[PDB]
Amino acid sequence: GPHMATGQDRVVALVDMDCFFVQVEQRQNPHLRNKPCAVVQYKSWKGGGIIAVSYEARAFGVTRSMWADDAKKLCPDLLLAQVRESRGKANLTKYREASVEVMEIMSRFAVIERASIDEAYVDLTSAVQERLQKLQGQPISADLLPSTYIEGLPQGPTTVQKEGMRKQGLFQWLDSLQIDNLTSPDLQLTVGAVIVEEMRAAIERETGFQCSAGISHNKVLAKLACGLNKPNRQTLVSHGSVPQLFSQMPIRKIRSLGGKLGASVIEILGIEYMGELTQFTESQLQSHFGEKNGSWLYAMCRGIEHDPVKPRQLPKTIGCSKNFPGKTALATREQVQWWLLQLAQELEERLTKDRNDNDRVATQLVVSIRVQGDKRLSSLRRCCALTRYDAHKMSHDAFTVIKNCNTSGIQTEWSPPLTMLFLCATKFSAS
DNA sequence: ATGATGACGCT
DNA sequence: AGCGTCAT
Ligand SMILES: Nc1ccn([C@H]2C[C@H](O)[C@@H](COP(=O)(O)NP(=O)(O)OP(=O)(O)O)O2)c(=O)n1
Ligand SMILES: [Mg+2]
Ligand SMILES: [Mg+2]
Repeated sequence: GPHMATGQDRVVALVDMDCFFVQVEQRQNPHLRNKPCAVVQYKSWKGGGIIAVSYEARAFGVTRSMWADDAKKLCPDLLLAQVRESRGKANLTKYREASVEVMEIMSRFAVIERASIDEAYVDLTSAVQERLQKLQGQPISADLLPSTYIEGLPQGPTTVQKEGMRKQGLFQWLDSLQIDNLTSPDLQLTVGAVIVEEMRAAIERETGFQCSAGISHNKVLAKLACGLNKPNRQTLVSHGSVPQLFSQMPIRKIRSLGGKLGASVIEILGIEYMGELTQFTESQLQSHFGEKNGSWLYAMCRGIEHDPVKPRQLPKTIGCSKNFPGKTALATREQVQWWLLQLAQELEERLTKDRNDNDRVATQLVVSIRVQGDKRLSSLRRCCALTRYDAHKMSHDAFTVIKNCNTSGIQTEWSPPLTMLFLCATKFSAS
């Protein structure tokens, strides 16, 4: 009772951009706005691979990883924007620059953890404390929360349209809120949501991009919350909402459980939903999934997680990769060297920009290859020192550390053919 | 023949 | 170090 911690100590948000690469392209080209639209890479293979899809196009069943030629079968009027190509490969600079626009705005409000090119976690615990004091003790108006859903509401005795349902739940929540108690976790979450409304308003005003967000007590619930009412809405998931929410929540939807661990939780325990984990002891879970995973699952199915919002706005690595599928797998030494040089040249440009922008230098170069006949992301990784931002030196060094994989007795030929090259700059130091 | 990335755990 | 998982 009095000593059972409830994981309600923090206010955490996750802000995720809506159909992000599409919005970047729609801002640039007004002809694409409010249309079924997708972003594709490499136009020559079946129209290009789709990597982002507007919500209008999603309505036709267009999805990521679809070939554009196939997407056009579902959506004849689908509009497309192509990823830039430079040095023979996709170049994602435009989307990285747009990401920086958004991350810099979020950073005005609180220290963020950059979690992907289009999302960040926010620890709003301190900002909420400050706002509660500035608030005399006055009630929180629904007008301060114009795009907020309260997960689980409305409920109970006694509209058929979306916005009507959103307001009814919000009214139930606010009507029941105690504002007298500055330490109520529900009150803290509500103030957190007010601040996220302000943050999302700033992002849209200053960039033109819309986003969604989740507000909860930890990263996993905030991430889950964010997706519940996409696009262009934010969702508050209270501690109290967790038992019903998890009662029918497939295990694979919780971050980190979407892969083999999640599958084994399902198979080994014979369950389907996150809430069903509560039936097991902490020791039982640890026996099946290990000390760390066991403890994490035991707490997480109760809505509790302690993973901190890390103070990190910048990527820890900078890398360049290219696949060479099927018949195009690299089979000559000079092929391998030309492409390593292409990669190294992009990497040099990004590293030099990074060193000017962020006062740091990378010190290790990691070279990864995939071999024809494998299936793994990487077949092989080798590292060496990164001592100069020079593409010719980097590409020469990368060849040095991988050139012995070449089983071919003939020196001009490469065997077995390479289906992927990857260069990654790592181990940054202040500069 | 998704592809281009990026974080972090394990031994 | 180098490999494996999970992720957008
Ligand atoms: N497998 C993936 C997933 C995302 N991305 C890129 C394109 C996406 O626009 C961007 C952000 O990914 P995302 O947040 O998962 N989805 P996106 O923002 O496009 O749509 P939402 O569902 O978030 O509204 O990363 C990618 O290149 N490969
Ligand atoms: Mg997104
Ligand atoms: Mg995202």
